[PDB]
Amino acid sequence: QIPSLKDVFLQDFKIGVALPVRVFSNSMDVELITKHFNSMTAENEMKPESILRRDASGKIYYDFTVADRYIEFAQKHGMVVRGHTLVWHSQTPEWFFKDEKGNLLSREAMIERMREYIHTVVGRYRGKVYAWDVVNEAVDENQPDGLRRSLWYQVIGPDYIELAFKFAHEADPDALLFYNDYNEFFPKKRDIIFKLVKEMREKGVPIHGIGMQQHLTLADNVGWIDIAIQKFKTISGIQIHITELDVSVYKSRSPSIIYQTPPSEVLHEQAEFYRKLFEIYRKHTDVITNVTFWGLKDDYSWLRFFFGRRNDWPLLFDENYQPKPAFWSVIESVS
Ligand SMILES: CC(C)S[C@@H]1O[C@H](CO)[C@H](O)[C@H](O)[C@H]1O
Repeated sequence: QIPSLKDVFLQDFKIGVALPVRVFSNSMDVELITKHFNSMTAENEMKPESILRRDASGKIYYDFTVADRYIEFAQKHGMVVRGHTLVWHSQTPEWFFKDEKGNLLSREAMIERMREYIHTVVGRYRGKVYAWDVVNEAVDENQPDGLRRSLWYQVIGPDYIELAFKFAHEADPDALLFYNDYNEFFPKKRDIIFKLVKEMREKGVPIHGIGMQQHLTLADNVGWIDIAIQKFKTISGIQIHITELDVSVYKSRSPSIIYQTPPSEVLHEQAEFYRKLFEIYRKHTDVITNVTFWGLKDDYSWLRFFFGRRNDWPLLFDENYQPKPAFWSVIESVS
């Protein structure tokens, strides 16, 4: 009786959701997923720490038993999959950068290890995962060259980013390859992301897309997001995915006032925020091809623990699978 998000936006972009693997054996989760979403991301199950293993010898092997379940589900229900993520400073074990004795690998050895990782993961899902977050969160505006000093930078160096895109494009030449980041609409970080992606495109690096995470709060200025998308879309042939959208009911990451249940006026403010947001996304439908929400429903949200244990209601569906005020205001950005 209520309308399907994917159908309402069928002319505009894919509507996606980030999922932990347990949802596939919960009939009520499966009902909400298949009604509303034609795209899915693994919330954690395709990150390097979720696939990388060592045996007793210290030899590296890959466990795809959980990741394969996402492709199986997607094929059964006619959904596309965003692969998240190949190269990241986070959720990657420290031993991946080291030999049997805990010394840093040589640049040559780590380039080889990166190549094998990307060829194995992207190669296994060739033709089945239409888009990859190849590199995640490489930008740090506090550094002279604007690049985070992770183990990737320390062990390989600043070309680790373009090498990751090269290897992913070799493993699946048909995949759309994304650079993904957060605070992507803050002016200093936005300008560094623009410059990184534009320069890589100009020297023929196979990057096809910017992933804008859109981890937002009610304090955020949607005007800044409009401006960021205007800047990014001036890069010839780039498309944009909104990769991890959520809207915290809080106005910072450490609120002094925490809600047990959300005030009506706070759900209404969130509904108006999501309305303005989807107006800006539709305005940029020429460049935006996928909008993915970081969680199926409010009680599954990472925002209930990652910044401290608290209730938050950041999504379009509540704890009882029911549409929120924001659901209706998002639908009405079209209807
Ligand atoms: C899907 C999430 C884990 S991405 C998330 O972005 C955040 C920004 O608020 C953090 O800085 C973390 O680096 C990252 O885990």
